[PDB]
Amino acid sequence: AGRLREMRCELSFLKADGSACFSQGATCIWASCNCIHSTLSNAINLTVHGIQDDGSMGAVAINGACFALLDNGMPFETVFCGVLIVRVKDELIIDPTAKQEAASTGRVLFSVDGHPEVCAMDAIGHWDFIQLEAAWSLAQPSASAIFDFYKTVMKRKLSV
Amino acid sequence: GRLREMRCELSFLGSACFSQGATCIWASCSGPGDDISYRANCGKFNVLNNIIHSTNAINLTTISVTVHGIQDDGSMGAVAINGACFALLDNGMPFETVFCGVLIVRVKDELIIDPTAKQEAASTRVLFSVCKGSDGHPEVCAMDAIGHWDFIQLEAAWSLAQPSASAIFDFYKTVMKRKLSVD
Repeated sequence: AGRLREMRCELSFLKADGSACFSQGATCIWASCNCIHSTLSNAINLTVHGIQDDGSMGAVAINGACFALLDNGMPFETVFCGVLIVRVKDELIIDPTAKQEAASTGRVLFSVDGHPEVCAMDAIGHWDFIQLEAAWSLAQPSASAIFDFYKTVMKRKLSV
Repeated sequence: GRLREMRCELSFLGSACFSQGATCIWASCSGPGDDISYRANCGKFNVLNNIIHSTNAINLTTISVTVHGIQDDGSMGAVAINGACFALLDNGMPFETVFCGVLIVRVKDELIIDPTAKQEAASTRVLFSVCKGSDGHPEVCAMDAIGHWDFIQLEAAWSLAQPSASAIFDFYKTVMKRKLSVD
């Protein structure tokens, strides 16, 4: 099976409360609070930019939304990943790149009780259900990995 | 539960305005072309994603698709796309890349397909969107599952979304045959 895109993220240095820069996976974008059902998860309660794209449509444009507010008085109970997995040809590659257009179908990005499992998702392509299940597993595990980074990025900012 | 009455005219002015029994929309479009977001209103991220259900073959582009529905008896997604298929049917993009789609939702145990204002509310929500294609089949083109299902509550969702879908397709034929005679 494929794997996670390499992850990294610088934090704010601006003068809003929600702030950061999700510079990860060759697709470094910054957010704060073109180069929502996904964005909302758990209230209470209840604004992002992409500097460059060569990979994850949502994974980056979604994770970047969490950091900012996680580092913003808002608790960590409401965390979300949320990985995207593009099913290509046979088997499954994890995360995208320029190897994304050949996604065929492809394009299942679960916007993933904040311990393991799913909260939401989306599928796009002329494909059966036998496949989506292969994404019920392996996907959220990689998802677990990023929640750990989460903690770790937010393991340096609280104590610097 | 299941599908419902269907009110679809083309005399609105190309113009169409679908209406699944309790729900209803009033759409529009363009051929050549050269807040609460979209799809739609009642009485910073993405692009109101559902527009992807709209997008062998393209055009078939500077194409408009002003759609609205004051009679939003829940099921806004399904109707907002069902009628979005007739709007340009006046322009007459032949049976090929038309579409539905049905938004069956999960309620406690077992299933109810085409909900209500009250039913669709206390739901705890898939939105099967799909286009026939090569042969009779629908060939699922999209879904927007939310909550907790996976296979068990989806393997039996592709099912209903099938018969009640091949059925609705026919109504499109029933509407084409309508004015393919009167004019």
